[PDB]
Amino acid sequence: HWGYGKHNGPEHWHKDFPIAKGERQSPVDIDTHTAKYDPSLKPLSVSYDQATSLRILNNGHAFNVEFDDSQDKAVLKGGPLDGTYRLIQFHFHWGSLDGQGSEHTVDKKKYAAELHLVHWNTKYGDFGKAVQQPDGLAVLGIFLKVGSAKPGLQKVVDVLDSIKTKGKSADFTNFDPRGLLPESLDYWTYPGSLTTPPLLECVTWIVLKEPISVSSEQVLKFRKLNFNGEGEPEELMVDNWRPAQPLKNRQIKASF
Ligand SMILES: NS(=O)(=O)c1cc(C(=O)O)c(NCc2ccco2)cc1Cl
Ligand SMILES: [Zn+2]
Ligand SMILES: [Zn+2]
Repeated sequence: HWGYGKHNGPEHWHKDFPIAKGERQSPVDIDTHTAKYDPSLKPLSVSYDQATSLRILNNGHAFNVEFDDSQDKAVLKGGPLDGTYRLIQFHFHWGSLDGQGSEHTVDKKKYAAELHLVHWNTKYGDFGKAVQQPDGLAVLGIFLKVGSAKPGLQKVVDVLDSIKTKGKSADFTNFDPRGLLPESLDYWTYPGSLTTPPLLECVTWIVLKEPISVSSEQVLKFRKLNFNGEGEPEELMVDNWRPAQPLKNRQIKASF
């Protein structure tokens, strides 16, 4: 029954998922003065032109926009990655106030939200197999700050009213995730983990430097979602972020 409350929040996860205190947990704070430029990183390739969204789901901790990954449509390659990774879903983490909500931080700065585009390494054949490997996933993370609206986000925020509570889903076809990317693909990268249980240490993190801006009204509608299921007392879905974890031996590399 893990979650983000006082009794089931991130300081409790280790009891059911002892890897929470592992050697390569996420998220982390990105200290921009310790991260080193790595000229050996290859150019990053985000190929989302043929992405096919299917559905949007409130899963009790966030909402997933899910993609048909049965073929090689929307893929992420290059940068630190070896091979091809297929997009399977994206989701966000956000706070109750604009001063918090991201998972990664940048010189301890917290953004209002953070977008995660989750991809799995097609050499392992399916997602389930990929999450048994130290290079099975790649997550593209993008910070959200509040300012001007992101037009590319409005189809997402407008469907949220139809998936208010845990377990609800809605059809969500033809959504183009290219509409959520910033201008620059400059990034930081490090090896890490899922930020939610089961916290598997299977992820190459690629965190973009440039945030996207969304409006106060768009993030306010994120905060109207519910953690609870239908007819249950209302628990607003806010602060669904894990705080920064110990970097341990790892090295954060910059692509710029
Ligand atoms: N927050 S996150 O981007 O680290 C993340 C978050 C989630 C999530 O479900 O919140 C998730 N679900 C799929 C899954 C199940 C086991 C391994 O990956 C995958 C990822 Cl990578
Ligand atoms: Zn959940
Ligand atoms: Zn996430």
